Amino acid sequence: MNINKQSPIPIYYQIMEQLKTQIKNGELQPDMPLPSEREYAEQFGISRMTVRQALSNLVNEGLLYRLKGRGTFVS
Amino acid sequence: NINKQSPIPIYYQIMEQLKTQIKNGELQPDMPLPSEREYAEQFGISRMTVRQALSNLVNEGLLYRLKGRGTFVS
Amino acid sequence: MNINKQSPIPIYYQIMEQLKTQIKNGELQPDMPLPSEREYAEQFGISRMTVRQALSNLVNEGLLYRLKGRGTFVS
Amino acid sequence: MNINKQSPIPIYYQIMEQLKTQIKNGELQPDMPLPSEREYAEQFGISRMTVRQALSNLVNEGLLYRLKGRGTFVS
DNA sequence: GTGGTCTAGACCACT
DNA sequence: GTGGTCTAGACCACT
Ligand SMILES: [Cl-]
Ligand SMILES: [Cl-]
Repeated sequence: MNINKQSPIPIYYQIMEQLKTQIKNGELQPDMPLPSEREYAEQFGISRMTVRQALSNLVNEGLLYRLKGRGTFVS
Repeated sequence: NINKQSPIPIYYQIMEQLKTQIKNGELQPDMPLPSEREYAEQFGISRMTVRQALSNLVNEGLLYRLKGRGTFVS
Repeated sequence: MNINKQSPIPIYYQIMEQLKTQIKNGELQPDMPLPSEREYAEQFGISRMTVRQALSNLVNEGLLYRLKGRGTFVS
Repeated sequence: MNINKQSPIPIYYQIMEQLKTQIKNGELQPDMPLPSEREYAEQFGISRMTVRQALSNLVNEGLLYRLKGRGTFVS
């Protein structure tokens, strides 16, 4: 994955779309954990809350779920 | 109004306070809420802490936002 | 720092010129943050949009740069 | 600062004692922040909850105070 | 002059 | 060692 920080397109939305592709692809397996929020933040070089905005929307769209204390998973 | 020392998250306390204000007609359909910045100053908390409460109420359909203008009771 | 709201000279331009003065003599030190867009707007009693036009112009002239989520700095 | 995971002495207590030493000889001074709970946990290879037990005890004894979103500080 | 996005971290709750 | 909540602001999009 790669985000473009100088795009008017919000970083969180860029992340959303790329994750959506991997979900519909099987590149991210169902009931298997995504990389942690801190892993994503580190690799994208962005704030964890920016990552979280994306993940929270995908959770709200029913594409992911969270298990507190454990991780974030493909629905 | 809120208790910042409670284990109960601030944003949730705000949610319930607002829910309470919507029922007893202290807040009625289409009237505007104080700005996010007003709330944060009123409570001595961060604006994002206010936003978590308001976004949850928006997502629950109890409030709606007009981009660039304000937040209102549904 | 003063702005004249009844001058035919656009507010954003008045701001640009006073900021250039402060940059030139060092009242705004290089690589140090300016007052927030917020601070300028509230002090002058104007729109943030108007402040941004001034600031964006200076960014385009290479006098200032912006770092998202942190501030506006003198190059 | 060192811990021994194989000692019968609880890790959180080992941490408490060394922090008390560091405070007494001035390595940690009043109103200055400690390393983050994360920093301690990662460097010793332990859970944050273990670090938190040490820190919570020192807060309870009045030697440290915490500010949400900011840090942990010597009282 | 509001809501939207973002920074660069912190401590808290919890199999 | 994760997700959850929070700080204390900033600039960006926009009737
Ligand atoms: Cl602001
Ligand atoms: Cl952390």
